[PDB]
This record gives sequence, structure tokens and C-alpha cells, in this order.
Amino acid sequence: GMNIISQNTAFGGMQGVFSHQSETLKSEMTFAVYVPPKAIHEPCPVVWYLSGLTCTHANVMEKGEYRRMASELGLVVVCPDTSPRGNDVPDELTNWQMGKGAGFYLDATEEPWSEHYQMYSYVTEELPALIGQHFRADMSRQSIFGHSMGGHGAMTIALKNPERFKSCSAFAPIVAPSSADWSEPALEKYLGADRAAWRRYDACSLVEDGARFPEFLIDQGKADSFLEKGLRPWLFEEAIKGTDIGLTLRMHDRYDHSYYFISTFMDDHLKWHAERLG
Amino acid sequence: GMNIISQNTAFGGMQGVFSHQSETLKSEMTFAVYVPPKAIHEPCPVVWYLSGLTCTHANVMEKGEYRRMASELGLVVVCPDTSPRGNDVPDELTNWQMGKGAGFYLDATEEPWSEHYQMYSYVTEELPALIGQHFRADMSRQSIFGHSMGGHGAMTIALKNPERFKSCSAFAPIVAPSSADWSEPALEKYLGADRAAWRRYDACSLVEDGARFPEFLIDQGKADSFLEKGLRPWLFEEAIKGTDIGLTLRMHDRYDHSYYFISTFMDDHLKWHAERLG
Ligand SMILES: [Cl-]
Ligand SMILES: [Cl-]
Ligand SMILES: [Cl-]
Ligand SMILES: [Cl-]
Ligand SMILES: [Mg+2]
Ligand SMILES: [Mg+2]
Repeated sequence: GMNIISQNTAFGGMQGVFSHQSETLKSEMTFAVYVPPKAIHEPCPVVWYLSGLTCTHANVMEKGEYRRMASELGLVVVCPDTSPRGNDVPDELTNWQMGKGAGFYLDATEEPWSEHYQMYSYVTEELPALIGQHFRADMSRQSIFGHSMGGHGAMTIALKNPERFKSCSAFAPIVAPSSADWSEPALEKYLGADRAAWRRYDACSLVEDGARFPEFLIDQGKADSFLEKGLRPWLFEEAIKGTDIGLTLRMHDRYDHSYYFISTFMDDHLKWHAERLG
Repeated sequence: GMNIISQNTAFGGMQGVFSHQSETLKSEMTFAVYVPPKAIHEPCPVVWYLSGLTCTHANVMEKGEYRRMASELGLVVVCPDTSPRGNDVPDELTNWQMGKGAGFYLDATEEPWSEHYQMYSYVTEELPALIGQHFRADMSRQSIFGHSMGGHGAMTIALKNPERFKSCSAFAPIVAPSSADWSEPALEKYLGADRAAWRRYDACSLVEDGARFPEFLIDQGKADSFLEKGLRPWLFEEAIKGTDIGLTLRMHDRYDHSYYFISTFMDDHLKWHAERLG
């Protein structure tokens, strides 16, 4: 079940925007799919890009600069929204760090959030079913990456589902949302005051508890204003000490949190995935 | 005299957004400048990108995908707004083809447009004076390009200032605004019912009247919905016959009017200008 909002040719391929009625989210949902030239010949491998706080599918679609290299490498690029949307969906209106645009890629258990805030189930189950049903996508070759809250999303999803994803990378991820300023309150609202339930939604906690994934690429800007209190990639370096998990963590002078940083290193990430997708 | 709105590192260069008080437009005005890594060591050539209807500096800055090749080629990229701005600037509110976002790179003579709508003088005199003052730019090496109304802007400006610019290109330009549905009413409102005054602001008319410039690159999508009524690049082909003006007109299957088309062919245009900027 799917509505076509827009279709535009870019680098020989097709960048589309689509909407559907989500059952897991009880919402009409909008997402973007870029289909490369090669898809006419064969179903192509999928990279799932998960966006950060306040974003929709549009921020990366417009600014990520992924189509040139996705076209070259023959990659399908899927960009979901970041929360449920709609009049019925509850929100925290005066906090951009909570509610709409702020689903934290988890399955909410607390009221009122529980009804619509099922982003973990949406990204891992419902939307992949819809993509396979409707697009020229090889569902046996899927990878996942994202920005910030999206990097949190990408990494926790990979660690919890290692056999579903060939590779994982991130741009400025929240690697330890359980103790990060902008994510701790959200976790408490969505999941409750008892911090034990949070461990399946924290990349570091998941590693601590024995979850594994082959390796990760993480790019991080040194001038990123969120680095010290919000991001703290070193905590992930600490968590993986003594494990088999590979980490290629690159810290970049002068680069910040924005799409100017993301777009700069986008080709590296697309190649990273294409190589590991097989 | 300039204000810094934003600075962001992208491909080793700096994408900035700035504002100033414009004397020519009696407006507070915002523009974008990308400074490539080459400017760390030496003055760089400047490409001016003029945007189309409804745009600000933002559309191309976010979606044009020029920074990767601009950084590589060592090009300063300046992206002005498309009209005067402010709460007391006259407009046709719901007409996206007139007033705000629709200055047509002309100096208006008719009331009430006369007061603020001096986009030709802004782009050719005032803003270049500011750019040379505040940036490590080699003003002896300047080129100009644009999209649609901005293609009309770049082309008419080049034709009237052949010694100022080394090269000129356009994405889906309005080559003959005097007989196009979306531009003909604007010319009449800004310049008067007497079509004689429109000739200085029509690429085809300028050529007919003896204006020259070495050559133009024009990219045009075949699936562009404005092709037959608003664009008609074949009219410029006709105008340059028996003249010394060169034209490389490329017509692309499946491509439309959007930034998906513009970004696909951006590298070609940047290389075109870099070549001729020496
Ligand atoms: Cl975030
Ligand atoms: Cl930042
Ligand atoms: Cl236009
Ligand atoms: Cl179109
Ligand atoms: Mg909120
Ligand atoms: Mg208007």
C-alpha cells in the first residue's frame, strides 16, 4: 500500500518521495527512496539512512549528497522519517529533543507515547516489508547508517540484528544515549524511570550485554557543539575494548554536526557499505 | 559592512551565509559565499550563481551539490537572493511569478517596483564591490551562471558586460522572457507597456541588437514542464545565427526543471567555468 508524492531523475536514477498508512505507528508516513540506474538490470542492495532530531526524510534527501555515488555504486537509498506524524500523535511542543522528530528508534512503552512511538518496529519490520514489496531491492543485502540520533538508531539496530545487516556506519552518533543530556529525558519519557529497559536502546549497554556486530565506521567532527555532552564516541571505544568489534573512528578537525560535514564524508560511507554489501 | 549568519566547513572549504544593508535595494539582504581550500594560499576566481523564481540563496546552497567540485577546482561560489526583501517591499502576494522571489535581474523603472527592485545594479555593482572587499577573491577572473530566471540573469548580464566575465552557462534558462507566459507580465510591470525598454533584459533581443559574448553552455531537461511555454532555448539558437556567439546546447532525456537536474550537471558547469577562468 503506497502513494507516490514525487519522482525526479537524478544521476540517471530515480529519487522518489512516497507515503503510506503505517500500522505500527498508526500514522500516515512519508519516506524517500532513491533507485539507481542498475536496478533496471537487477534488484540492488539497500542502504537505510536514519536521520537525527528534528529531521524528516527531506534533510538528507536534499542535502546528504548521496545520489552521485549511490548511482555509481548501484545502491538503493531509503530515508525514513524520525517519528510518527499527525494530529492524533502526542508531542512535547516546546522541546525539539522530545516527541515529533524525536522517536529515538525505540518502541515506547509509556503513555501516551506507546500508541504511536514504535519506530524500532517501523524501521526493522514494517517499512522493510513495504520496500521489498514495492521496489527493485535485493532484501538479502541491506545495510544501515545514520546521523546523530539516527546513528544511535543505526548502531543499536545493527547490534540487535547482526545477521540482517552486512555493514553499519554513522556520522556523529549518540553512542551512549542513557547518560547523554539530550537523550536521557527522552528515554525516561518513552521507556520509564526504571533504567534497566533502556539497555536494549543504548549501543554501549548492548555491547556490555554481549551484542556483537562485525565493525563500524564512525565519522565525527571535532567542532561539533554536541560532542562533549551529547555524543561521546570514546564511550563506544571503551565499550568495545576486549571485544571482536572493529571500529574505524575518524575525528575531523573543523567539521561540525551539520549536513556540510555529512555530505563531505558521504562518499566514504557509501563505498564502505557497497564493499561490505557484496 | 557585513554580518556573519553562518559558517560551516564542507570539503575543506568554508560555506558561509552573510547579510548586509543593501543601498541599491533599500533592503537587508542575505547571500551565500563558498570559499574553497585554495583560498588559504591565494586569491581565487569567482563564479556567480543566480537562482530562479521563488528561490533565496538557500535552494542552490543546500541542493546544488557544487561544493565538492568547487573545492577541487578552487572556485569561490557566490549565491545572491532573487529579489529585495522586507515587510514593506511591494509584492503580488500569491503570484510566485511576480515581486518577491521574482526580481528578474533588472532595474525596475515603474512604481511601486522602482524603489526596491534594482536587482541588475545589485548583482553587477553593489554585491561584487562587497565580495571583493571581504573575500580573498580575484575579481579579474569572474564567471556567471544560473537557473531559469537566473539563467536569464546570467546570460543578459554577461551579454551586457562581456569584459567583466570569462564565461557563462545556464540550467533551463528563460532565453526570451519578452514572449514567455511567466516573464512577459513581469517585464511589463517592472519596465512599462513600451516593449522597447524590455530589449536590454532579453538575451535574444540583446543579441539581435549587437551584444556579444564568446560562448554559452546551456543544459536543458527534455521533461521540463516549462520547456515549450517558458524556456524555448531554440529561440536563442536562432538569435545567434550569423553572429560570433558560440552555443553548446544540451537536451537531456528524462530530466526536468528541478535541483535533481541541476545537481546532476553541476560538475560539468563548474569545469566549464574553471577551464575558461584560467
Ligand atoms: Cl540527534
Ligand atoms: Cl555543531
Ligand atoms: Cl524561473
Ligand atoms: Cl519540471
Ligand atoms: Mg518536541
Ligand atoms: Mg509574488
